[PDB]
Amino acid sequence: YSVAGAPEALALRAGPPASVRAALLAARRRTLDLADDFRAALGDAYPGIGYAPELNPPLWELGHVAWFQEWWIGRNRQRARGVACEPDHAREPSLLPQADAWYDSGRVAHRTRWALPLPDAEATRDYLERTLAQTLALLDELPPDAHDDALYFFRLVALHEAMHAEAAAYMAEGLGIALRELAEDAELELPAQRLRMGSDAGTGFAFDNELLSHDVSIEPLRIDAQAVSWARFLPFVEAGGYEHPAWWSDAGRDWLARQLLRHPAHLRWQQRWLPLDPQGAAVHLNAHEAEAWCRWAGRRLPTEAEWECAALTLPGFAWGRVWEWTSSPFEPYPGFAPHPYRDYSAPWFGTRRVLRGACHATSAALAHARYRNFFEPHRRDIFAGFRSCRAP
Ligand SMILES: [Fe+3]
Repeated sequence: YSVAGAPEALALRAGPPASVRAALLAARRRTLDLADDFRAALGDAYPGIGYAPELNPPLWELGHVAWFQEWWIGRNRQRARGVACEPDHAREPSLLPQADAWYDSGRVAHRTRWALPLPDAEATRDYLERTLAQTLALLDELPPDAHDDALYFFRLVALHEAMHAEAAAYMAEGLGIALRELAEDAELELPAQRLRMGSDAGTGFAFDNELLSHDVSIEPLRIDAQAVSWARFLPFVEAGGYEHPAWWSDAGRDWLARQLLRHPAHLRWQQRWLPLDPQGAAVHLNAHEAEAWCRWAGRRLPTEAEWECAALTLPGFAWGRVWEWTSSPFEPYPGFAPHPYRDYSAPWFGTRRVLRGACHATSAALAHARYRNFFEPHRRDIFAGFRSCRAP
């Protein structure tokens, strides 16, 4: 197997305190640059945006990033236990008396996030600064040979902040807000093989949904070297694909029948409102649109196992442009146990479909071939496309 991601991704999961320190600083630089893009569009108006289920207010997101970090580092009396931390132990107070009432994504009702008496953008930035200074001071106590358990929460809060940065990017694109921050097609042979799927014990940090690592059989197939381009996608649309319900699943038909425009999201072709680049990865497609293109092409989505296997074994397999829908429902691997952030994976099994890879807005520190992204199969706001495969 190849390495599962860029050096930053390996360093954050497996590196020493100095690596996790550099990752926390890089995550915060990215968070504040995105906060600045939002400030340019919304001028620190709270809430700053209308309500939708796929959104949160930008100043709520910033306070939530600080709250999460503080919850799992400075207030956490069992950091050294890593995944054996008792999630509901008695914690020190927050810097902010109402932090738990405002920012705990497990406690605060979604619509309520538009109607909280939050601190202003300046005070929210002050809370971020104070919490990070506390986190880094505690990290600087760890020795260079610190165990995975000792580093566990520092790695977890860096990855969480990466996730919220990407969310800022896809929410910005949804709100039409501008931020500062394909090659030739080919088909690859994936031979019959055994994949050790997921994250092995002592490879460093693993998300709970990556465990247990377990051997799976991979059937021989032929797989796209890169995500499906607009050039490869649009011939399905021009062949009447969004008016032939027979290409679609039952869930897809129900989705399709409920659509005003019988063509992709953000395509008027133009996009966003600039002209459409056929060489760009098809993006803002849901699972139903990806599967219907597959049936039309006589191809299919990979399973996440086929995807992971290809990503780790085939040097011509190029990813990281768009998240890629798999055929795999988000379900536990054998031996799954929720980690101390209990609600990260476990509540979302069944109702979510797995996407693999990463998109242009994913942090280099998060983007990883074992990482399981999970969204309801209708979602289009995410930077999602797909690749296709078929029998050998
Ligand atoms: Fe969060």
